[PDB]
Amino acid sequence: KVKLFRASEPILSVLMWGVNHTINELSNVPVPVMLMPDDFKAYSKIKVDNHLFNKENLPSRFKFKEYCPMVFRNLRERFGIDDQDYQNSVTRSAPINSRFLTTYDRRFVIKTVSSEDVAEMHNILKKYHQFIVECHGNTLLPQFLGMYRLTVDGVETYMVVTRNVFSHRLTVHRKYDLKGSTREASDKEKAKDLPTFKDNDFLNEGQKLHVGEESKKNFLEKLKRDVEFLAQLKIMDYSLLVGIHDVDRAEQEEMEVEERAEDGPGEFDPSVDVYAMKSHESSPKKEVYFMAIIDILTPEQYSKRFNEFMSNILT
Amino acid sequence: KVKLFRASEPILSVLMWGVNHTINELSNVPVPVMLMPDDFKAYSKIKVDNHLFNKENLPSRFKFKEYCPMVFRNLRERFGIDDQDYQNSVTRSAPINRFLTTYDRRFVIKTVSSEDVAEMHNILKKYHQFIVECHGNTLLPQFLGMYRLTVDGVETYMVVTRNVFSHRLTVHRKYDLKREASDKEKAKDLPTFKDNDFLNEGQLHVGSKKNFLEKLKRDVEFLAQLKIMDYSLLVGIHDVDRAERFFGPGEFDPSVDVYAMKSHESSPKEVYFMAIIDILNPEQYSKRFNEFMSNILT
Ligand SMILES: Nc1ncnc2c1ncn2[C@@H]1O[C@H](COP(=O)(O)O)[C@@H](O)[C@H]1O
Ligand SMILES: Nc1ncnc2c1ncn2[C@@H]1O[C@H](COP(=O)(O)O)[C@@H](O)[C@H]1O
Ligand SMILES: Nc1ncnc2c1ncn2[C@@H]1O[C@H](COP(=O)(O)O)[C@@H](O)[C@H]1O
Ligand SMILES: Nc1ncnc2c1ncn2[C@@H]1O[C@H](COP(=O)(O)O)[C@@H](O)[C@H]1O
Repeated sequence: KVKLFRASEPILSVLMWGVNHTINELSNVPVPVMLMPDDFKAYSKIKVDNHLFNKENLPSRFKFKEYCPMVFRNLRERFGIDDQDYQNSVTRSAPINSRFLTTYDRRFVIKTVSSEDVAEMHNILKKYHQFIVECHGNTLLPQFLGMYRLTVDGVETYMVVTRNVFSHRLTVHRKYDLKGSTREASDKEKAKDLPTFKDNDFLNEGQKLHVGEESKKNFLEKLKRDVEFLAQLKIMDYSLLVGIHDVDRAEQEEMEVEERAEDGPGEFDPSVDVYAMKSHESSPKKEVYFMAIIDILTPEQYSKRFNEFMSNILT
Repeated sequence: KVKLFRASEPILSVLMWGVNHTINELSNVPVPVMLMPDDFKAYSKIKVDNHLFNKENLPSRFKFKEYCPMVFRNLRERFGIDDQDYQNSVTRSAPINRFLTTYDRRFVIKTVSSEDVAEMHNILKKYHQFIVECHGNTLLPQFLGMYRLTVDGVETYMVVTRNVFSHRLTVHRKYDLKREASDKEKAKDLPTFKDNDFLNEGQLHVGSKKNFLEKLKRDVEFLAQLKIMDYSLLVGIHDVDRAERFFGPGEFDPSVDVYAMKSHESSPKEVYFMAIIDILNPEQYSKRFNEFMSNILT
């Protein structure tokens, strides 16, 4: 039961403490019939000073601000995310891989963003929300689950929590960040195991994703609505994040995994792995793809242009 | 299980919120092998500043400070009180009627002065050590928590203790024993009498007297050593017959009504309640006080 908030950095402990704290408090707040205008400019703030108390993991002094908590709570709900699950993903064990964090179970991504990013979120929040209502949470856009400001040692850090584009389980074997705007991977980037490849990289290696006509139609219809939505808001330079999971390769990796220790396959819950699609039955390699738009905080031409590219990615 | 923190006054909402918050926080803190000197100088402070959020019952801005939370949690344990139950008593419904009790009447919430808080810190280490040594068996006020609430820039200090009276059995007559009751006072639904009124009335029959006295004395010698005085014995009397699926006549849970004592078999049917209160020449005071109390037990 006991939550220790142990983490590699004090800022991670405070993140865990603050999500824990704000979600518990929200559980004592009725769920409204509708959101009101003020909810979009609301915040909670708490300042803690623990003297000679409760300091094994947390600093004695820190501050945690949550922006528009009623709105993000409604967003979680619309994205089919339970508040206790959310809280648990963040608090049961420390977020990992640091900033760009993942929750320990890899369900949620925690991004460190600028103050300008936080301002943009407020600017677009009402229209983002409404767009979410009318598409019933069916969208390739980033799914914003929470937005926070942490203060540790008098230093402010801003974070936005989103849903992971990738499968919280299935391994990603190759990834691209695509724009479609007149961009390749460095020798240094490629230096790392999972290099992030780009447009000219995707096109160069004759890459194509066969997903099947119904999946292709649904994907392109989301993409269309999404990119036109971002166009109207005047947003530029976002990308499509593409992950590729090789089913056979992962199966072998698992076998090797087990052998080293002792010394389904290509299946996912469309409910949890929300951007995942299977490769076309008549596809060379058995694969699973993860595709979603990212970085829509940091027009018309970019949308159409970025739309055409992504469209010619599928078959 | 939505805990709104609805109360008659904002200060009580904050109290409910604060007890809820600090108890919940403490459930994430390991119970230590012992208390250390630092724990008697410790505190938790939280300052809340909500804008356009969650201000249906709570003010948007307030502060809550808990003194020596490790010590008072150890006290709660040594007093046989589970933290969740304590938390539930304060928090499930608003405290009722500054002299409050929780809605279930188990705990009394006392508003005290800054100097009271100073004095509690002054005696806390010895009070604790004494509670250890007497194995929690004492007639002294049981100090369960101590808080400072800041609301509208105004600081309010509070101590939570166990109610001396039963949380159920109605009290039919009470005495403050160390002097009589004033005219206006004698004219109350339940006025408080004093030594003279007790002597004049000719009023307590019990097995237990020996053990109550063995308790009384130990405690009072402790209070003398602290050079404390002016404390009193708060006595309550439940007349069973007057009060007469359910709980029956004179029925009580001794683990909950810790000071309750039933009347002797050969007695004119009563449940009494007795404990020392208000402890925040003292040699003389103690022995006098201790002498007067022995004469009430037959
Ligand atoms: N209600 C709001 N509407 C628009 N921008 C905001 C709002 N609250 C904060 N910001 C911006 O978000 C950034 C961080 O704000 P602060 O929370 O005061 O650290 C700054 O660029 C602020 O101007
Ligand atoms: N929602 C997300 N899910 C998974 N990975 C992400 C997500 N957002 C960003 N990334 C990854 O983080 C890297 C850095 O993102 P950024 O720092 O925004 O460029 C990207 O190249 C992706 O690999
Ligand atoms: N069933 C298999 N399918 C594909 N590659 C395999 C298979 N079994 C072994 N390998 C590969 O052959 C090499 C030797 O693996 P091992 O038999 O585990 O020592 C490694 O590169 C493995 O990935
Ligand atoms: N622990 C207690 N349990 C029940 N009533 C109490 C307790 N302490 C004080 N009182 C009553 O609270 C009222 C005022 O307290 P005070 O003026 O502080 O002595 C008096 O009626 C006391 O009899």
